[PDB]
Amino acid sequence: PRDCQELFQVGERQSGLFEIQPQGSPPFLVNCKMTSDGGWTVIQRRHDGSVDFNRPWEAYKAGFGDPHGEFWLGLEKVHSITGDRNSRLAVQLRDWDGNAELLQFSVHLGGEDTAYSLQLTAPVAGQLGATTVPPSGLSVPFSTWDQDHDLRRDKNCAKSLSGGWWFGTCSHSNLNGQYFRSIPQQRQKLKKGIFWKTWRGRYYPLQATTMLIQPM
Ligand SMILES: CCCCCCCCCCCCCC(=O)O
Repeated sequence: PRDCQELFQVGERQSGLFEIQPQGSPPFLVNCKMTSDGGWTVIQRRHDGSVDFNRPWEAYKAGFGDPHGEFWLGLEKVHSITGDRNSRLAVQLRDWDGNAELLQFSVHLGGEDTAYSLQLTAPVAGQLGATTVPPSGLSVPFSTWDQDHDLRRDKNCAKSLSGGWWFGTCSHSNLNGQYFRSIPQQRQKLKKGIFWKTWRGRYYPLQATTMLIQPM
C-alpha cells in the first residue's frame, strides 16, 4: 500500500504504525490515523517536549524523533506520499487549557529541488492570512538554520527562531519551535517557541500540535 488512505481503502480501521511503500520509494513505517474521512498520515506530533526539534536540514529531510511519541516524519518521506498531488493538510493545536483548534488547508508540496516548498493557491493563502496574492498563488520554501531562505542577506529566520519550518514570514507560525512549559523571562525567548499567531498569538507557546496529510 502506498499510504494511509490506501490502507483505509482496503479496510484497515486502527490508528497506529503501519508499513507503506509509496511509488519510487523503499518501504517505511508511518503513523496512520483512520477517521470517518479516510486515512491520514501523521507527519508531525508534539505534546511534552521530550524530543529536540532544533535540527539541521538533513534531519528535517529524513525525519527524527520517537514514532511512539513526539516526531517529525521527514520531508522526503512526506513528499513521496504526496507526489505532486493536491493534498489536505490538517493542523491541530492544543492550548494549555485543553482547547483544541482543528484547521485544514488544501496544499501542494514540492520536492527537494524546491526545498520542499508549500505551494498554495491564492484562496488558501488567503485563509492563512495573505491579503494580496496573485492567482498564480504562493510558494514557501522550508528552512532550517543551516539552510535558510530568507532573502535578506543579514537575516536568518530559522537560526533566529528554532527548528525547521515554512517561514513564509518569520511571524506567522512555527509548530517546530522550542517546547516551553511556562513563562520564559530571557529577552527573545518565547519568539523561539511553538506558535500559530492567528489562534493564540505570536508569543503563546502551544501545549500540543499534530499535522496530518491526505493526498487528493
Ligand atoms: C500550514 C503551514 C503554513 C506555513 C506558513 C505559510 C503561510 C504563508 C504566509 C501567511 C501570511 C503571513 C501573515 C502573517 O505573518 O501573519
